[PDB]
Amino acid sequence: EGREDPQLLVRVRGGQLRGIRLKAPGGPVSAFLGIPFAEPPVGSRRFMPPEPKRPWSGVLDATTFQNVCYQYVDTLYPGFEGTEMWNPNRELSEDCLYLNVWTPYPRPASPTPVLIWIYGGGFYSGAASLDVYDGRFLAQVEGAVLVSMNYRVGTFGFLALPGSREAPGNVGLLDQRLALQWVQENIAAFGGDPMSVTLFGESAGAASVGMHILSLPSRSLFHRAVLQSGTPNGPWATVSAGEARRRATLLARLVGCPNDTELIACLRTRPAQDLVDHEWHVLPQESIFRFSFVPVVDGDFLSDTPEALINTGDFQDLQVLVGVVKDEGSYFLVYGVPGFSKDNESLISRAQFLAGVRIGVPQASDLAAEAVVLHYTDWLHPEDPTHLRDAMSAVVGDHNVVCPVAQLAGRLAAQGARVYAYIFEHRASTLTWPLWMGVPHGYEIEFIFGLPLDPSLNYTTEERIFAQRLMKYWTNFARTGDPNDPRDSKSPQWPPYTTAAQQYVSLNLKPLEVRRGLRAQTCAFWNRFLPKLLSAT
Amino acid sequence: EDPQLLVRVRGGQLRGIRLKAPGGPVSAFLGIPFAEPPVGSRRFMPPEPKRPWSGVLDATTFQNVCYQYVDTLYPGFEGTEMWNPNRELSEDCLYLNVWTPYPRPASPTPVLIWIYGGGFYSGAASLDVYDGRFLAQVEGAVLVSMNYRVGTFGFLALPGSREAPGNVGLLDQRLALQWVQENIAAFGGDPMSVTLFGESAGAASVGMHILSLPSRSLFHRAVLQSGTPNGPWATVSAGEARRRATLLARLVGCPGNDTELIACLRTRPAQDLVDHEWHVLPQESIFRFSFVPVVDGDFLSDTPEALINTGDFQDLQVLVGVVKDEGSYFLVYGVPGFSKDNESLISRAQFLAGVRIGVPQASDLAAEAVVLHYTDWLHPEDPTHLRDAMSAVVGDHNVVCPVAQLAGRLAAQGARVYAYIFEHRASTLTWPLWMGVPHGYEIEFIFGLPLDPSLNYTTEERIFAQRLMKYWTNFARTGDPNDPRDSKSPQWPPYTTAAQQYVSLNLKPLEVRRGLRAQTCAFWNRFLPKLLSAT
Ligand SMILES: COCCOCCOCCOCCOCCOCCOCCO
Ligand SMILES: CCN(/C=C/CNC(=O)c1ccc(C)c([N+](=O)O)c1)CC
Ligand SMILES: CCN(/C=C/CNC(=O)c1ccc(C)c([N+](=O)O)c1)CC
Ligand SMILES: *[C@@H]1O[C@H](CO)[C@@H](O)[C@H](O)[C@H]1NC(C)=O
Ligand SMILES: *[C@@H]1O[C@H](CO)[C@@H](O)[C@H](O)[C@H]1NC(C)=O
Ligand SMILES: *[C@@H]1O[C@H](CO)[C@@H](O)[C@H](O)[C@H]1NC(C)=O
Ligand SMILES: *[C@@H]1O[C@H](CO)[C@@H](O)[C@H](O)[C@H]1NC(C)=O
Repeated sequence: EGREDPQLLVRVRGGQLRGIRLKAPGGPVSAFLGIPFAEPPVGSRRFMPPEPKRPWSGVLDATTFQNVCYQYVDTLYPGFEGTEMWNPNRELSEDCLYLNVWTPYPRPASPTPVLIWIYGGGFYSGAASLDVYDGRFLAQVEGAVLVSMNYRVGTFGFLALPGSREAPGNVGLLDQRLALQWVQENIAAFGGDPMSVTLFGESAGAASVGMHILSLPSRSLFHRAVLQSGTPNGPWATVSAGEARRRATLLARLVGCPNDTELIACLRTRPAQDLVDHEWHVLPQESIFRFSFVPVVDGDFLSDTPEALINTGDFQDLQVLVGVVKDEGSYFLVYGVPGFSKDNESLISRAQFLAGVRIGVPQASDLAAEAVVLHYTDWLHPEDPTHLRDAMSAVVGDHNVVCPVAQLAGRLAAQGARVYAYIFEHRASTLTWPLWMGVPHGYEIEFIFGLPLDPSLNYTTEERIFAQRLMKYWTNFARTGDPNDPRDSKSPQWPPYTTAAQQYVSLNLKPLEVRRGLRAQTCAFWNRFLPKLLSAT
Repeated sequence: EDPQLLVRVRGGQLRGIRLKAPGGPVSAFLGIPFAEPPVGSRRFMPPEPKRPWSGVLDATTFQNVCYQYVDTLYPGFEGTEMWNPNRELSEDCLYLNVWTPYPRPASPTPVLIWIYGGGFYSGAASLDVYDGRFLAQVEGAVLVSMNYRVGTFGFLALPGSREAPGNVGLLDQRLALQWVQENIAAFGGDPMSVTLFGESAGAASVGMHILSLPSRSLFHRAVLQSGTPNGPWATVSAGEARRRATLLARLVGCPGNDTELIACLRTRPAQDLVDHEWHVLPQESIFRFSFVPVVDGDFLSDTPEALINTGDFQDLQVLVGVVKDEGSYFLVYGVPGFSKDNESLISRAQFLAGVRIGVPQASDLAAEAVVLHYTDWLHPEDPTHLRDAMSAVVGDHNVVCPVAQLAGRLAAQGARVYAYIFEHRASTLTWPLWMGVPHGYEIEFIFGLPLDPSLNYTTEERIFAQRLMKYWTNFARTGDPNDPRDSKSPQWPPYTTAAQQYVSLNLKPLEVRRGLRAQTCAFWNRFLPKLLSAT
């Protein structure tokens, strides 16, 4: 060294790092990108829990994002911004267990609360290096230390032969836990406070945050949690051990690997792409919002089902922020329900609605399906194509996100937790999906991370002010367990969600509005009635 | 002797009586026999036409009430006593009443025929709230009402037997309808314009005449207030009617083929049968009645649901409707926690228990479905919400949703259908405020009782009653309740399956609404029948 920026050089447990000085709209931030936190889970380590990264020699260059975990790449609308913004933006590789750190420049004086991001992507996709997860704005404007990790997805992260030693399952969650242990040991070297760590994540990343809440070994690694449009409970975030075994065994057959040791050994000789090319083909029914390889209820990482664990756990110590976007379901309709396209209005027939309910609720018996169709039909206009389109969206969003979130918020609150709930209702002026899709799944993230502050990106001025308000809420929650500004009592206040009052806030361009009941009538259908109907039929 | 009060019908001569209505006199012919008294060997048998008589028969007073249970829940309280028999009880009760204008109509006049309710176990055409003088005087109508047998006497059935074939109380109604055909022209009535109207069990009876071909040639239009032939209480299967009759016979000590069983029942004094009438229901329930019309394959060739689903109604005009709180009345008669004397704020546990009583045929899963649909999950334990939800369950299950189903099926199969909800609560009502507008408390307005200054109704209620009398009689005259001379825009539109328009009847002008509890009635009419079948 000697000629380098002395404020970009840092030592962690594994050796010396060189970061890079990035420009944010209000000034510089420090980024340390591509820090390895595990041994590369390659070859004999495929499907195995991660091992801590062995120390390296010299100064590791941490100025660029590392490889994205090998994954399926979405090809539905090739070249369309609305899909490509989620696709891998670095080389696909099984050598992908790296994390990223953004801090103020120069690094902070006092120990600073840490935010750890866990990306979504249905547990089959995602990367911490995507533009919408850019930590520079929270670091610069709010002074936060922000960490994001890559974790294995798809078969590499979640293929399980439950009870085997060579594929115990949930190793993608163990990747996340190892990054959390890395933060505990090393974040102080960046000025981060290991005693104030807040997890946040969206969709499967939110479900992941919920699983760390529910898994004893993770609970000593963080203090507060944010779950955006996802829950560990609900119909897609976990599978039984029997179902995971069935899916792993079918996938093996499809790639030519007909005793668990021999089966897994043959799988480890298969090229990564061959596994990806058959991943989607093991689902038990025609479905949407269902993913082949997800966390497994193993009796280990998850000692029981999430529903059992949230129904009986002690959460006196927990502060959580949870919420949903306005149109959770619309995104999923164009990836499978006949009649839906991003390129037309998707006005569907009653027949297409019934067929779509079977795909969106693939576990429903005929009676359960008919119950869904009866609840969601508008009986003054039972065949109006616009209502049917919007009802199909609401079926998929309610069943997979809103009512699982309502259930989690209600159970956590009844069990001692401080819960804050929101609905996010603003549609980005820059959104490229059609207007009928409303505010789709995932389109609050760019506002939480403060992308509207980047002048290049063509957001409106009000969207810039809105983004800053949101970053305030999130970082205030990280700092204190309370999204409200300890000062500004003039601005309306965000009350806790309670079982008795069920209050939550609207997040849009106008000041906070408090509302009661998270789709309370409809979610009683999903959360109380439907399980008893399915058990009887 | 007043010649306006002397009439010759086919059976002989009648003397009526001149009555005072607020606007002038009316002619009343009360207590006209239309059948041989159904006594002794004729108990449980179809009625027979009245034999001719000599001289002038005195038709100046109401005749006996058909033998029936007398309600004793709140003795001496007007709200219950107003429905109790106001003449002596007798099985010799097959008489009818005719109100005409004074002087007798110069041209043939549309006829309204009232069929009273009372759950098929009670009722009488002599009740003060069925007083026909106001409709006759103000609207110039000819009004007819008949007594028909109720309880075991009208509906005890050993299906297939010769001595108790079932439905004889409905045959009583039909005989009176044919009497109107043969005789009403002598009073100035027009036998070619006959409108039936009735409430609760009487509306269900009107519906059953719609669905039985021999009655169709006896009337032209129909009004069904707060009751339907379809739905859970108005009929029983042949198998269940046989079970109840056999059980009642067991209870009164009658040991055996149908002939001997019915013979021993015929020896029992009337009160012996009434004493056990209420003891044969298969479950603890409300809004269920032991002896009601039976699907015999004769009067009712199939179930009302099958018949309204397949019938052709292209030349039928129907007016149907409900009151705002169909269910509240029934809660104080069985549901623990409910009383006319306190606000009946109930717990959640009492709500669950009430749903089993109010939907006595529901499985556990179906009862859970009802509870979860009617709970307000924003206030799941609020006593006021739970009370009002209990009322709504009973009213929707038994009246509102069956009415919506009938209106939609009739409209879809060519019928002209007009629909209403009645939302004015009488200023004179004696039931508590939490019961709202209870089952049966639109009748006094249709019949025009507010026009009597002595009953202390408000001036707005007099105006409102006149408006309703005009809807009903305009519908009787034309099949359309809209005034053919009122040219303002508060028009009552026909109910259709597409737009589902109905109107609210209250002190303010007609307002048009769409959808008669469409979402909730879809649960009752579409989902729950599939659920009870499956599990
Ligand atoms: C406007 O009132 C609607 C009150 O809905 C309560 C919803 O609770 C869920 C309880 O589950 C009941 C089971 O349902 C089966 C479906 O039947 C049709 C529902 O019919 C319309 C619902 O909108
Ligand atoms: C927000 C909606 N997303 C698209 C949803 C539809 N595609 C899938 O569900 C899917 C796709 C591919 C695989 C391998 C898979 N699997 O194995 O689970 C599941 C955005 C990219
Ligand atoms: C509008 C409600 N009415 C009262 C409802 C409760 N009583 C009954 O239902 C009842 C009462 C008696 C008998 C024989 C019977 N049966 O066997 O059919 C049913 C008016 C007072
Ligand atoms: C929209 O487009 C898709 C495919 O292009 C098609 O299947 C669907 O029927 C279309 N919908 C409408 C309403 O045109
Ligand atoms: C923003 O708008 C300008 C047009 O003035 C355009 O040239 C530029 O490419 C846009 N940038 C983005 C990110 O949309
Ligand atoms: C109303 O009174 C009845 C009898 O007096 C009683 O059984 C019932 O519990 C009371 N209801 C309430 C809500 O107190
Ligand atoms: C009407 O009110 C008066 C009291 O001013 C009373 O004397 C009379 O009996 C009341 N009539 C009825 C029918 O209640």
